[PDB]
Amino acid sequence: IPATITERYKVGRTIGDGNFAVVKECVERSTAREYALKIIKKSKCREHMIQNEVSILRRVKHPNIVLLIEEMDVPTELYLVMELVKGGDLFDYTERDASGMLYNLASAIKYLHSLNIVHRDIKPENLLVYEKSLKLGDFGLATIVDGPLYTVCGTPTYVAPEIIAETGYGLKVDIWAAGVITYILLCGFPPFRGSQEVLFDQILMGQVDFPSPYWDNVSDSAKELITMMLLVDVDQRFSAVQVLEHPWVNHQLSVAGKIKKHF
Ligand SMILES: CCN1C(=O)c2ccccc2N(C)c2nc(Nc3ccc(N4CCN(C)CC4)cc3OC)ncc21
Repeated sequence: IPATITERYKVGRTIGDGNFAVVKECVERSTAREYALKIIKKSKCREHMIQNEVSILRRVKHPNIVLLIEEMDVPTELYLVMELVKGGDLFDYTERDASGMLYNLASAIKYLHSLNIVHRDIKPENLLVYEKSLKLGDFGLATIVDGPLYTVCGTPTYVAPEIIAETGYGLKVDIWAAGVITYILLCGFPPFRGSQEVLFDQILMGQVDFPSPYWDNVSDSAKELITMMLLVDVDQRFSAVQVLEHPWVNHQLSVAGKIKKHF
């Protein structure tokens, strides 16, 4: 850790240990304010999968997206001081609670889409909870849409069918991932479960089903919203605006004791 960081910040324990970065909690010495420190290891050769994610982060300012406070660039790694969300991810209850979560998620997705940004890795692990409100994070896979995209990326559970097809995709792959998440929030398991290729062939059909007994006491409005969010026809599929105008975003759920089993 370089002296430039420690002069102003006090790095602490590790709260995020992915394969692509390290996150730690830290305190600004001047103001005794908590923040998060993202440490991104650079390639041993002296670069654009890091710079791009930073270029994205300098443009995003929304109450439902983890905020970039400041950045320090160093030869071996790049240090990002970001806002700290102390609640944990989506894993860490009612249709009323879940509907507010999609509202936060769709407000972020709507904001990003106005800047032609596609997140391409929206999943529960990348959604953080303030004590509830959600905040979207990890813009490593985000990119600006200037044309159809053909790169297959993201965790296969939340990947849209047109990504699997490799025919071209765009801004509406984030609505699909949000639909899968909302589906999970209501019953605790994913719409397409598979049995590696079986999952891909299942998603490509796009048969969203609400089985019994889990989906019996969930409103038809949520079913209608989820079905419109998970439409294989991209043109028909809902936009972030269409999701936010839906009445379900504007009854206890037996969901936890099954999220721990499936994930
Ligand atoms: C650099 C900014 N940032 C992201 O960009 C970010 C984006 C996506 C995912 C994780 C991120 N990291 C790690 C972030 N994680 C958090 N918060 C957070 C999270 C988890 C925990 N625990 C750790 C201990 N185990 C046992 C329970 C959970 C504790 C946390 O805060 C105290 N606030 C901001 C993040």
